[PDB]
Amino acid sequence: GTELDYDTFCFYYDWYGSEAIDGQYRHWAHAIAPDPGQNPGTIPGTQESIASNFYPQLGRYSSSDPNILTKHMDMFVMARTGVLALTWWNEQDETEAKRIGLILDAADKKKIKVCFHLEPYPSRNVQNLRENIVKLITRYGNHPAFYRKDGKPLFFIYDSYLIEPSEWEKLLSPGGSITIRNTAYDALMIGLWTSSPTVQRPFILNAHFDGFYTYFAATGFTYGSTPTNWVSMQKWAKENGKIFIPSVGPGYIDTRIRPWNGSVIRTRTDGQYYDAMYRKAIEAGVSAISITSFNEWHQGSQIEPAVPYTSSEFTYLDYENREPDYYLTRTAYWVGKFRESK
Ligand SMILES: OC[C@H]1C[C@H](O)[C@@H](O)[C@@H](O[C@H]2O[C@H](CO)[C@@H](O)[C@H](O)[C@H]2O)[C@@H]1O
Repeated sequence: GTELDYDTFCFYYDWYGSEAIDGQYRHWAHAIAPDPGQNPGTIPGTQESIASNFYPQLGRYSSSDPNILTKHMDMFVMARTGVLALTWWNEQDETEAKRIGLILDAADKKKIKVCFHLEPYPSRNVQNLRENIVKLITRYGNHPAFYRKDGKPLFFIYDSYLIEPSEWEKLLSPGGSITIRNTAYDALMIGLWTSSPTVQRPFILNAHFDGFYTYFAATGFTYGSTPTNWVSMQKWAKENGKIFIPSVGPGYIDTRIRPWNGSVIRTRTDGQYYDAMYRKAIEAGVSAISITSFNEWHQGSQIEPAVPYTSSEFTYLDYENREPDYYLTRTAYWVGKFRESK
């Protein structure tokens, strides 16, 4: 009842900086998004004003601070989440390479695995995706923390709908012009199911994805993130040899950085929102679950410990009446219930 679950994937963000490591509070400082001649301004990432509606127990930390990473891996162990699904932006800079290596090293000390969450980086296309999959497997595939499921790496592909199925086929069909199938670089490729089945069923089949996930922590944001659709999505997945990895989260709020986005707020209700979403994933009969998120602090979906904080600039939300580690321990509860169902 305490072991890590390697079919549980927690979305992790490595984009935070601190003065101690980076010399700058990266991402804690963040531009405010205009509402789709506005000068919306910027959150400055001071102690008092950070780019989240909540406040981290660990403060304005650096994702490159090995001592922070240690603490994060201990949190993953508490939550029983065996796979860290690492955001990857193809930054092509030494700081990215350093951070990835540190995260792998810290993860391995606690038997945590790492897979990549391939983000919509500039000019992303199936050719540079192939080149990047090769790069990541070549660089990190022999690291002991690199995740494999039945011998294959696994990648989540955010906003996979931005690429046509005719392009995906070239990479993901066994006959595709630039296929990874049957190569040293074959992998489980998990696309993002967004909209209705009439659109998503043929997309997923014609793209040759191995599976699909839903990402959004806010129920009802998309068809795919509406949990009453999960039973039918799982039925279709099983019928079509696809792996469904629904995404569950504890809440959503991003109004510090998107003040116009209040309709997407989902209240945590002392854990009852998380409970409801996790229960629906397990009841759907799925073989794997993803958690949005460990630490997307901008979106207020994090399970990472948060503390009460009132500053001169903002009164932050917090977990009270729950303790700061409540979402870690509640995750461990649900991992157990999920394992009971496997
Ligand atoms: O990891 C996938 C996706 C998850 C959320 O929709 C965002 O984290 C998004 O990043 C965008 O929004 C961030 C703020 O919420 C912003 O900091 C990033 O620069 C954006 O790219 C992720 O792509």
